[PDB]
Amino acid sequence: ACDYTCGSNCYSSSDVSTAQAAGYKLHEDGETVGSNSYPHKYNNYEGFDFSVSSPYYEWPILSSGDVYSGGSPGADRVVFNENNQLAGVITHTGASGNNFVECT
Ligand SMILES: Nc1nc2c(ncn2[C@@H]2O[C@H](CO)[C@@H](OP(=O)(O)O)[C@H]2O)c(=O)[nH]1
Ligand SMILES: [Ca+2]
Repeated sequence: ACDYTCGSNCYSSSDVSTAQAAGYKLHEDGETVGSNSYPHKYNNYEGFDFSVSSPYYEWPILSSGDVYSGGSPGADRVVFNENNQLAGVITHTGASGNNFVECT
């Protein structure tokens, strides 16, 4: 079973932790990867009711199992905060335009 289901993509908790660790490391060092500069601030315009405090940062999680290193980020993201606490896993899949919906 999937711990997180983003459209057709299936992720386990270990998939999420691995992605999160990479994005947080880059955040701590003040560095970014990709043309869209990840990780970067996630404003939560959608208004998700996260259990942890802001600010939030988004980082791509890939269905390939690889850690993001540039190029197309796909539709899925892991959102973490300043304390490296997982806020949630979100996706563009099943959402209008560039909006997000939570992965179930
Ligand atoms: N939909 C949405 N996009 C956000 C939010 N905060 C920041 N963004 C950025 O706006 C764009 C929406 O897809 C993305 O930028 P990017 O294209 O540079 O990756 C995304 O990172 C937010 O709360 N909601
Ligand atoms: Ca996996």
